[PDB]
Amino acid sequence: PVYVDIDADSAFLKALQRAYPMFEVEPRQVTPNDHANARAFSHLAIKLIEQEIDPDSTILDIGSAPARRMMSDRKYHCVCPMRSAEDPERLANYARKLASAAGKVLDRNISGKIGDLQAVMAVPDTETPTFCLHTDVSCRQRADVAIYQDVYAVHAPTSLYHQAIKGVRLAYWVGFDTTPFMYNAMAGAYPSYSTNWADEQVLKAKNIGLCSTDLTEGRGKKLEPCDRVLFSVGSTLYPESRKLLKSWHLPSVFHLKGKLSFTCRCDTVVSCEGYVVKRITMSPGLYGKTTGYAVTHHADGFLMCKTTDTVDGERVSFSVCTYVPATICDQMTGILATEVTPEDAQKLLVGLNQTNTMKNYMIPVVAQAFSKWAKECRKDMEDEKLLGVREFKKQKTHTVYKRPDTQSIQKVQAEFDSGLSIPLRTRIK
Amino acid sequence: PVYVDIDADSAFLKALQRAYPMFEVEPRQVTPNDHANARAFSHLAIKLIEQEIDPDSTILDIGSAPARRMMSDRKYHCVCPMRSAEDPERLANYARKLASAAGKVLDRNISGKIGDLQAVMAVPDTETPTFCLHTDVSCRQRADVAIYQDVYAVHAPTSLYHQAIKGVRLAYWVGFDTTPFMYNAMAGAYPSYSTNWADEQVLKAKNIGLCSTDLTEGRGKKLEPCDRVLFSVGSTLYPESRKLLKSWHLPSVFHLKGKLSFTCRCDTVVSCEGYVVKRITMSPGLYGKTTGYAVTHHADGFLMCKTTDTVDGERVSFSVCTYVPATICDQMTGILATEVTPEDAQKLLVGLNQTNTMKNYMIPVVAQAFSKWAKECRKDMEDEKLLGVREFKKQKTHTVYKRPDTQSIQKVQAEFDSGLSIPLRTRIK
Amino acid sequence: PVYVDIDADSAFLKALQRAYPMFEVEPRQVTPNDHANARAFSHLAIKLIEQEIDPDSTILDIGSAPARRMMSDRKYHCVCPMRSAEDPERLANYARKLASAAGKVLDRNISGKIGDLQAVMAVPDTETPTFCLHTDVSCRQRADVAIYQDVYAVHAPTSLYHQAIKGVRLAYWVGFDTTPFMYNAMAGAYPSYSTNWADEQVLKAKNIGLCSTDLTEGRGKKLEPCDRVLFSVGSTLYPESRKLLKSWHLPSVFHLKGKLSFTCRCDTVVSCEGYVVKRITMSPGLYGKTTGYAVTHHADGFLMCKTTDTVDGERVSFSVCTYVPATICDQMTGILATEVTPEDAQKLLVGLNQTNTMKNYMIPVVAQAFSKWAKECRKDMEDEKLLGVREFKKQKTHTVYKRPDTQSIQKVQAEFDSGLSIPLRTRIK
Ligand SMILES: Cn1cnc2nc(N)[nH]c(=O)c21
Ligand SMILES: Cn1cnc2nc(N)[nH]c(=O)c21
Ligand SMILES: Cn1cnc2nc(N)[nH]c(=O)c21
Ligand SMILES: [Zn+2]
Ligand SMILES: [Zn+2]
Ligand SMILES: [Zn+2]
Repeated sequence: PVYVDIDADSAFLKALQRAYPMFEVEPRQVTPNDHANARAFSHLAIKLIEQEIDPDSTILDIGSAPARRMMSDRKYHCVCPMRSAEDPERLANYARKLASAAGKVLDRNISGKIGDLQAVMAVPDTETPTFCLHTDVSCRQRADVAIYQDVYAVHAPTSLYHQAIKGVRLAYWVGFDTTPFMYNAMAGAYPSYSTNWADEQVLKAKNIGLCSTDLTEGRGKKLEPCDRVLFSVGSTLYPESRKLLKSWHLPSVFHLKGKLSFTCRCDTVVSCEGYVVKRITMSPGLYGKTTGYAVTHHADGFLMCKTTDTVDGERVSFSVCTYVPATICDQMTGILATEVTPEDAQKLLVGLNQTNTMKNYMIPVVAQAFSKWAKECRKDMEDEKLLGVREFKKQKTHTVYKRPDTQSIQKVQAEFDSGLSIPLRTRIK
Repeated sequence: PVYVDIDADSAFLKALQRAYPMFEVEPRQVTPNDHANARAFSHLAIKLIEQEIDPDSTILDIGSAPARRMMSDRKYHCVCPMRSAEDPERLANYARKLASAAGKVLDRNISGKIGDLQAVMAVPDTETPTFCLHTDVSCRQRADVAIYQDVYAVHAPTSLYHQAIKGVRLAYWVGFDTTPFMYNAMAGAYPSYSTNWADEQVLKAKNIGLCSTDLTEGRGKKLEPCDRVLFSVGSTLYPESRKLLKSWHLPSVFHLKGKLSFTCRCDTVVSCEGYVVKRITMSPGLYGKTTGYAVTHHADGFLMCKTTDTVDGERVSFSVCTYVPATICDQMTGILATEVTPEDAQKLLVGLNQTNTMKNYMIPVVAQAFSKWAKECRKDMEDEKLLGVREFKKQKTHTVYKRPDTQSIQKVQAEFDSGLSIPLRTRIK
Repeated sequence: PVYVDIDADSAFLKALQRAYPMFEVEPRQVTPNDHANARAFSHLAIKLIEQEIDPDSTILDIGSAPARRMMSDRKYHCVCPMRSAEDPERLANYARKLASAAGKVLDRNISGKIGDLQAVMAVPDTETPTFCLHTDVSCRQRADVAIYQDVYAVHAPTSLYHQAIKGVRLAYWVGFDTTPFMYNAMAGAYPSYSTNWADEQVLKAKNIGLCSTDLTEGRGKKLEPCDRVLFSVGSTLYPESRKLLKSWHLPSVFHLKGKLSFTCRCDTVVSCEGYVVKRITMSPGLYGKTTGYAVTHHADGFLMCKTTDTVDGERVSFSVCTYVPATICDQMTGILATEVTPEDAQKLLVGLNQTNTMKNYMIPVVAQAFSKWAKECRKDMEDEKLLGVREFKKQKTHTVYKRPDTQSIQKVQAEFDSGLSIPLRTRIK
């Protein structure tokens, strides 16, 4: 029996049910209609992690949202480095929320939280059990299992290492699937969590879901993905790094070799329409040979196609990715058996949609990806070379369609070897 | 449970429900049928702001309409600079309304309001809690959260700065969406709040929704948008400034650096068919790096196309924008998959309309924008360049269609560094 | 609850309901079937004005029809200059009506009216509260709010100024919409109040609704509108002046600068099928900058097309205007999307009519206006110039169609700086 914050008529409830077999999920929607999907996925991941941990084990909360942790009765040590502009806001409401609970209930250890916050305010560098002002690298509190949450800005090996040296044997990471960044897409969408993202070099493109072009009258030759990308989660902007996103795409077995050596395993437990819940087990010593392979089981179709656009009025081509639902791929099997036009594929996609199962601003590019993939497949079956010999004249590859129940294999690296302001601190009190 | 002033058969009630999930909105219409949409949106925004503020916190009302504030029991400090010709009219009824309530009820602090008004009349420069005669820049009363309302004539950074120096940590801004002015449109419409607007250089055009041409017999070369634009809200005229409209389109994080330094965040909370409710948090100090990006989540389609018209009998071309409803875009997905004529697109739009969901005087231009966008998309997919290289021969870009659930991203600036007349004063008493 | 003098099967009852949302209007017809529309509109305007004024405020009645004012219990000061041939007739019945009420009821201040009339008869230049014999310019009685009624022969700025100097702060003006004269139409119709009008230069035309040609056997080169125009309201004739009709089309804000300076705002409150109820607020001093713009919100379609006729047997071309109903424009949206012949447009208009919604003698010209507008729109969409540049070869403009919910903007001027005969006087007694 699990309760979600989505109306029962939404397809994402079915998606969550599929992605969380161990839980019976039923709708409960009151307030939200935009960020309900991400909130529900995060809540279900938190519940699954809680059910699969020792109730008497101290757990870090690197993905610190202390306002959220008000009902969790487990030993939570939130870590709020105070790095962004928003962190104080959260802090503020958290304090207010504590005050709101300071005289209502006595079951969630309100006095402990308030005292810990007061101690932190008196001295920022306190190591109180349920709060701190240090980065996960610089944190000092010792726990057993550490859980991350929407952390796409920290090198995964380094944070995991500095958590292991603090006795962290298990870690979880709820976030966005990192497949689009291992495939090096310029732009992409997660059109069920209301998120788009684009490389800063395509922000002035016309058709992608995160751009703003100019109505011009018309008139460096190397466009490649750069480290800086932008994530529009609904109306919120997040500047993220490609290299620190292609860092939580950890191989199945990887070694952290330094002063303390460890062998660790990452296994993606939950996967839903773009979100993933990775689990990394950390243990000292070397426990085998690292294959250096990261495996992504595509529970639903993953398309990545090279679309042509116009950036700053200049015609260019770049790659955009999306996560098609599994049912769409299943029902498009037969059509994709034939060479299908982008227009006809778009019409069939609209018909299959119907409410909708896939957002319509993606259909125009999903259809083009399907058509390019079908044409490439036919051109493949229309020419056959000699078996056993790699006969090189490298040719075009303008689509990557990972249908449901397929797997992606990437060779990755497997061997790795105090800001709070005085006025703000005064105000928070 | 929320009550609106619109008949239950109007689509705008559904639009409001979509734009205000946190409230259960039900129709209640007696008097209005023209300005019901804007009034309902403003009332819902006011209710949402009230529910999300400290009940014991003094709040400014820069968008001063003191006649309205007769039921708000919160600490309201209306600011009436007395700058426009209509300001006295409001004042008059305000006073009358106070007199109307001077001997009816004793729950809304009528005596306080009357005494404050008398003190203001005795001396204009009084700093009474619930009234003043100073501009927001020149106001002296100190509060916690400041609310704006239909303020499209004051530089947002300067007003926010002068409110922060007065201890304003939070501010709200209910108004018209500023996307059409970030895209630099010559003319545009908000065809659900009965508003049109045009640049003074196109006021003598033929087909736009705010113009008046002449039946002539026929017979500088640079037309670009200028600062002065005109808003026809129903039958009321408002001369606004482009630069002071492209000033409340604030980035997500912006710094106000002066004698007191602040870092602030603007996040659009509510968005309905053209109206927006922005929220800016003001705080001293610098709390990160400003990315200099403003993000607009297009909950409903936004079209901006270059139409050809005749101004003063001379053929010209200029850009006009509109906000198509989401359902129209959804149902036009498939058709836009194909090259569709403006005539056939217009016929399909009329059929989709049916009462109506979109006003028909816009359909003739919505269809042309749709057709131009479809043709540009096809011409894009009909030519493909080399990936990875910016091969510049800048070409035509004659449409900007931001479908529902897409995002616009504009690089904006993120680092910023006594009139009352004696006869009127005598009469008001 | 409001009661009108029109049968419930008439479309004008629906038009009135639309134009008067604040009132619940129900039919009550006994006597009239021709002038019911104008009488109902005037009565509703009078009721709305009464409900929105101080009950204890003296009000002028420049549009003096004292016979009508027998039930109005408010302080009415009718002004009858005695300028036309009809004024005595009215006077006569007025006196008779007073006598008819002289011994029936004692609630409407009949004795006061009779005494005032007797005092006026004894001395014409009396300033009695409820009667006078002076023009609004020459009137001496002092009031607060002045109401006009069907006054299309007096310069609006001068009358308003001479009323302000007499302490007139508010004024109303119920009359015919002045849009056809700001667009400078030669002839026009109000085919819901049974009114036509023509310029004296087209009174001998064939097809317009106010003309009389001659069955001739056949055989100055500048036809432009002149000041003198003729209004046929049903069977009654009214010689009006263009310049004094293009004088109550007041801008939104205008300044009356003389011995006493004032800033004033005119806002059209009610608008129905051609009639309007303008409201002008007059106040001393200067309260802003006058933009010099008059805004007309076209709640229903306004057509003005150049038709070719024969005047005195000579072929000429001149412009005629009309007010199409909103529903006709709505249902013609799709057809106007296509190039439509005047004949086929006429057939569709007849089918849409059906009783009728628009009088059929106008359909022949409404259809031609629609067809010319559609052809001009297509020729516009069939040629596109360079954006941003006014490329002048002034070309044809043979139609002006202001669809419902559009706005007309005209640059107007915003800065302005004893006949009774002895025999008649003896007879009236
Ligand atoms: C904290 N957070 C929640 N959703 C997020 N999405 C991205 N791309 N980066 C973030 O830091 C983030
Ligand atoms: C005060 N107000 C209400 N709607 C408004 N619309 C514009 N454009 N400018 C304004 O000042 C305004
Ligand atoms: C007094 N009156 C009633 N309907 C009227 N119509 C016109 N054109 N001129 C008038 O003076 C008039
Ligand atoms: Zn710690
Ligand atoms: Zn103040
Ligand atoms: Zn008088």
